[PDB]
Amino acid sequence: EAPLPQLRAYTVDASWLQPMAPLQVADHTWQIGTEDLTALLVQTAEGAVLLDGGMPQMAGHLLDNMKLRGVAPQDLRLILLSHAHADHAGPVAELKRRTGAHVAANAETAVLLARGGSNDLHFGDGITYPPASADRIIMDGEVVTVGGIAFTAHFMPGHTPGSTAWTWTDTRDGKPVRIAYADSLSAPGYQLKGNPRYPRLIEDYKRSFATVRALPCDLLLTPHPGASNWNYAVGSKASAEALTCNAYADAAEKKFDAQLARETAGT
Amino acid sequence: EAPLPQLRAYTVDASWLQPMAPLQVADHTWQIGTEDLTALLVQTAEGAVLLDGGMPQMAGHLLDNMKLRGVAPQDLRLILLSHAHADHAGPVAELKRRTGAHVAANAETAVLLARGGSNDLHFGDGITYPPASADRIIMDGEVVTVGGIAFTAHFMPGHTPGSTAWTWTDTRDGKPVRIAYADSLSAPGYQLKGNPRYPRLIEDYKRSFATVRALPCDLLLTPHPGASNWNYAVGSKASAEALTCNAYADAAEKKFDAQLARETAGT
Amino acid sequence: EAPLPQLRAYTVDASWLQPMAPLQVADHTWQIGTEDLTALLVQTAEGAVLLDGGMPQMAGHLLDNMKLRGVAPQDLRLILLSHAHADHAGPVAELKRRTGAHVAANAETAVLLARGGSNDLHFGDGITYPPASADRIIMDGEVVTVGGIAFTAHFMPGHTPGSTAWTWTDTRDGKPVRIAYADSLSAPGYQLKGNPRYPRLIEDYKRSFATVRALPCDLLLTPHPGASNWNYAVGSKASAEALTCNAYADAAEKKFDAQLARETAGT
Amino acid sequence: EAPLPQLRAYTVDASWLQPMAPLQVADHTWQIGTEDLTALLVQTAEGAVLLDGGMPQMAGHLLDNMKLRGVAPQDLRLILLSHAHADHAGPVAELKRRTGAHVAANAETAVLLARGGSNDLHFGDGITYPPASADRIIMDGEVVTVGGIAFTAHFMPGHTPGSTAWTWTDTRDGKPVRIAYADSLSAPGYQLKGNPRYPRLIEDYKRSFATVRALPCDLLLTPHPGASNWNYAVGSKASAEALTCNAYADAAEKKFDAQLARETAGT
Ligand SMILES: C[C@@H](O)[C@@H](C(=O)O)[C@H]1C[C@H](SCCNC=N)C(C(=O)O)=N1
Ligand SMILES: C[C@@H](O)[C@@H](C(=O)O)[C@H]1C[C@H](SCCNC=N)C(C(=O)O)=N1
Ligand SMILES: C[C@@H](O)[C@@H](C(=O)O)[C@H]1C[C@H](SCCNC=N)C(C(=O)O)=N1
Ligand SMILES: C[C@@H](O)[C@@H](C(=O)O)[C@H]1C[C@H](SCCNC=N)C(C(=O)O)=N1
Ligand SMILES: [Zn+2]
Ligand SMILES: [Zn+2]
Ligand SMILES: [Zn+2]
Ligand SMILES: [Zn+2]
Ligand SMILES: [Zn+2]
Ligand SMILES: [Zn+2]
Ligand SMILES: [Zn+2]
Ligand SMILES: [Zn+2]
Repeated sequence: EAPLPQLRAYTVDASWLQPMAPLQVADHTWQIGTEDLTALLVQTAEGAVLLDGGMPQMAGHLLDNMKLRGVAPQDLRLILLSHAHADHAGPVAELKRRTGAHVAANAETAVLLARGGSNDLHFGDGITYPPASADRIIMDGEVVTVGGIAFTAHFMPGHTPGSTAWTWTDTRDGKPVRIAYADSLSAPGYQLKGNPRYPRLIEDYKRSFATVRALPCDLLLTPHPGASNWNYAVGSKASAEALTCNAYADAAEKKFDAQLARETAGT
Repeated sequence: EAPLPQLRAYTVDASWLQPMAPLQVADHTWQIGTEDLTALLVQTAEGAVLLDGGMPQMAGHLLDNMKLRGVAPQDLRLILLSHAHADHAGPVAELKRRTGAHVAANAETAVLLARGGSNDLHFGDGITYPPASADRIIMDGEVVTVGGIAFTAHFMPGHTPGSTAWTWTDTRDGKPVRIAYADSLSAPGYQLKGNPRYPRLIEDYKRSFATVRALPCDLLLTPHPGASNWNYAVGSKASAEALTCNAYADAAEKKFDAQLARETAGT
Repeated sequence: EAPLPQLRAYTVDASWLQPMAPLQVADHTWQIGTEDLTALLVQTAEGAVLLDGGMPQMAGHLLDNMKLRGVAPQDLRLILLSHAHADHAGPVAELKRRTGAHVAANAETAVLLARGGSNDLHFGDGITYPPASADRIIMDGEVVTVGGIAFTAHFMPGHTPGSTAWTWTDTRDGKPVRIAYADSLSAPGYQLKGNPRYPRLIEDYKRSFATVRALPCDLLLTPHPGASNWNYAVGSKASAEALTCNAYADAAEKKFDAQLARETAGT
Repeated sequence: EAPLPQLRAYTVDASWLQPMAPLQVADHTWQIGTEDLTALLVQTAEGAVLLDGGMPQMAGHLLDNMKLRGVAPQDLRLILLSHAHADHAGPVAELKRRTGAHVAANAETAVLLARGGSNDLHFGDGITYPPASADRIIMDGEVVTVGGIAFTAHFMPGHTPGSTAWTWTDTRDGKPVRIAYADSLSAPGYQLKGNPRYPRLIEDYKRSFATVRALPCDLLLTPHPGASNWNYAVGSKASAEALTCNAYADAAEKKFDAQLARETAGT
């Protein structure tokens, strides 16, 4: 008779695991992840900040790219996160061990991070990663500063309860560039209506679309670059087709509304 | 020359520490705390629920009152909290050790509970208690059920980020009684405007007044009974002067608005 | 060019995942795991105790077997562990959520359990499971009692730093049966000499052999039943070939000594 | 009638809270705590290490002394601990928040640190401090290295289960100085025999005396300086009367043996 099933690993498209060399986004800001997963390094006079790490197996690659940018492991001061899913916060535990960086995150992200993504509201235990602890709990609108560069958190719950957009002002050609690293707005296979683990899910998504629309936003980036129409693999032309924050929110809301109607129609 | 100061203990008015016998609120619901701190025991066919415990030194008294109600330590199934301050969640750690109960709380309450109230947004380390872990993380509107009795969480952030109202329907004289255990709405010594640790504090308070106004509410109780005009010490007449949810929110908002104007005026 | 590798799942022999009906070990003690992974249910007048859960996907099966024994989910009071590896503590998180049980474990087991087995001294992140929190920290020789049945912890570090043997006295045919649930003594692929993550590994193993030899031991069981020569699949004859504690320790030490000499010889 | 008692604060002798200027112990090692509580700063080419912090209210003073030594808050890389009691690990949480340092500690110290000293085996909740998380779990004999300086952990359980001695080799006048920072060996008000929370307490103390005797030890320091006969307040003559490791262990064992006999005699 049938044995219980084997555990199944969280697998992803090859391009999500495809290393790339550092790609400059603005004067201090570099994409140092893979072709299809964002990991942003911001370099200051007093150390580096990392926003997202991608998948768990990307830890070594990120350190290699940091070294290419002149950042030794001990020079990484701070890790910030969009949300605590395996494909964005995957390597946080290993990075903390190997760099001495601290993690700052809101309470929702902190508790999910500390479970390693287990008991996810929608995924259960299917998509997990090594747990990590948040060292600083931040609140909506709170400013985290490293080397004079100020990062502001904007809560946009939905994709996870702790979903966060991070904004900061870099420069390029002597002009300020307000960067918005806006979190995911997808609801992949989620039950949207009457979800007992997330009763106000629809209300949170709706508010989060409005939050993204209003972000200070000269240049938008997203945890999955295709969501904001970036193409990291083409190098200097990677940002050419990037969406505004307005267009990113609009596309996400239209997709959400269609999914909601399909759920009412049983599919 | 001066040595560093001694540590100072969190002290409270004597009435907050004054034991009282169990006082029935509805058919299954009892106040079993002290004269001036609420701790509600709800007794079901499949075990008891405790909402708040008061101060840390109240653990033994609560167990005594539980025994008077026929509830042995192992019969306590679940602990719920208004918010994770020393005067309401004080004895949670000891109760968990001595009863085997689980704690359910939202992510904000969970992270503050696990710090024992340390690094409080407003109090720093001045008001602390033994840390405890939440066993179940709950979301806004989520229903927690014990022995058929359904408790619904309503987030009302402000007094703490994790502040929660809990509602449930008990009975009395054959009629349903919608009980609302609404959290504190005070801002004791808080900086309200431009607080770097709580940038959206005013917006959260304002939304929380509206949340309390709309709660299902035949009978209101509050962590400090005087806030809803209860007088536990008079026994059967204790509820006579109790406020509605509408009046509790209105009084709290007027107090908040006055405090905000005083803050603008430097006091 | 090559993408980074996909994550690989922890897979096991089919027999480790092969459900079995409850098999009585003594008057109150039942094997309720799979054919090749031990999970012991001890049933008292005041609730049940579970020693080990096996693999993460065994949670539902264990609850089914508990129901067959008359134990509802809420009747499980306590979970004890041999050691916090995925194949023995795998389902602890889910069991806690679904039963309200508490976990008691020593500090080493607690910290590994709370990492979900990640950053293992020998396995790294290769063999992980959903993290869980210990509710009671126990010390060497400490007695944990449920329904009058006393379980004593005997630390036997080596296989993991937190490896524990649990002993208790059951009955059979009116006579006492001193049961010893002794932890694993294997060192699967471990570096034994000069291991920077475990400098006293050899000394701990050597002491643990002596600890096992001296356990009160009328009947020995082990997390992998083949280690003590049990054959769960044959039912009433399952214990016939079981080893004494003396013989289990002797076999383990001889295997360890041979492995140590092979390590010196480069293999 | 009597209300429940007020919470009582952990108070200490004034000299434990008496700031002192940095006192050099060897070429890289400085006492930067108070007159009667040790806090050792070791300064390397790649950042500073702190061994113990003393009481919770010493955080600001330690940062002041670090600045006097040329160490900015961000230059503190690592915190090590003798044991996780309020008078030695008191300010760890605040130091981590303000410096970005990581904490390394064994599993026993980690779990007590994360409880803020609550549920102490002997003190209960009477002596607590803000909880902090360990970032690196270390094993007996494990080496932690910063800026080329190697610190070795030597477990000496007794005063707490996680009690640790730390050793390292500094220099003075061109000659190596093997420093031993040996933990406390007192048992203040402890029940020694048949303690249900610590059944092997006597055996652990006895082994720990032998451990201290065998430490590499040209210069001994202790968390309470009087325990090793230091007098921090006299400056350059502070080390003159310091005990050897042999004499520290001998004095502690004689005190322990006398206390044990007194316990048998009921006092
Ligand atoms: C665990 C999931 O959240 C993860 C997965 O499928 O593995 C993906 C699914 C959506 S959308 C990704 C669409 N791909 C490229 N744009 C998502 C996100 O929006 O962050 N991550
Ligand atoms: C730590 C503080 O939050 C605590 C204290 O002062 O000790 C009190 C202050 C306010 S209002 C209490 C007013 N007293 C009676 N109604 C408050 C609450 O609203 O929960 N608790
Ligand atoms: C993660 C490992 O610890 C696990 C595995 O290989 O998957 C096994 C290896 C050894 S020995 C098991 C031998 N099999 C049957 N007797 C072991 C144990 O002794 O607990 N578990
Ligand atoms: C909480 C206790 O551990 C603490 C206290 O009494 O406040 C002291 C008592 C002993 S011995 C201290 C003796 N004083 C000077 N040598 C001790 C130690 O050995 O670490 N700390
Ligand atoms: Zn995601
Ligand atoms: Zn994603
Ligand atoms: Zn409060
Ligand atoms: Zn209060
Ligand atoms: Zn194992
Ligand atoms: Zn195993
Ligand atoms: Zn101490
Ligand atoms: Zn001390």
